[PDB]
Amino acid sequence: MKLSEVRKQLEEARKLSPVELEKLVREKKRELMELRFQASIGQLSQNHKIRDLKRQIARLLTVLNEKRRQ
RNA sequence: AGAUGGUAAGGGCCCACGGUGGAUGCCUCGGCACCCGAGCCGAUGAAGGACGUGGCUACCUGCGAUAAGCCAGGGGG
Ligand SMILES: [Mg+2]
Ligand SMILES: [Mg+2]
Ligand SMILES: [Mg+2]
Ligand SMILES: [Mg+2]
Ligand SMILES: [Mg+2]
Ligand SMILES: [Mg+2]
Ligand SMILES: [Mg+2]
Ligand SMILES: [Mg+2]
Ligand SMILES: [Mg+2]
Ligand SMILES: [Mg+2]
Ligand SMILES: [Mg+2]
Ligand SMILES: [Mg+2]
Ligand SMILES: [Mg+2]
Ligand SMILES: [Mg+2]
Ligand SMILES: [Mg+2]
Repeated sequence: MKLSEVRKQLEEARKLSPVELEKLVREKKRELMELRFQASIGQLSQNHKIRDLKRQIARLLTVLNEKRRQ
């Protein structure tokens, strides 16, 4: 992902509630599966998207853990 | 009547050139010694492991379902 898009992702994430972060992670893990399915049938030439979503999910869960940690 | 040479199936010695083999010399990522520095880790689960982890990934390295990585500060360019 572009550095600017990563910065923005964290800014918006840090404004979300724990509940919204959970819902969002759930949806991104759903999209990851969809990406897996495509990569499995050789229909995902943009394979960089898989790593990207995975790190997004990690960033999201990192912030979720941030919110809950205090 | 007599006398003495050319035979090389193959062999021997020498010479040339190869093959095999990996000595020798050069080399060094590694090692050895001494000296100095530094010196504990663990139930907040250690030491050490198993299994995982990559779009394609056998192994090694890293990492742990957030899985060759997540956040932030510092360095750097
Ligand atoms: Mg990043
Ligand atoms: Mg004769
Ligand atoms: Mg002869
Ligand atoms: Mg002959
Ligand atoms: Mg002889
Ligand atoms: Mg020879
Ligand atoms: Mg020889
Ligand atoms: Mg050789
Ligand atoms: Mg020498
Ligand atoms: Mg020590
Ligand atoms: Mg261990
Ligand atoms: Mg491994
Ligand atoms: Mg960082
Ligand atoms: Mg940094
Ligand atoms: Mg920096």
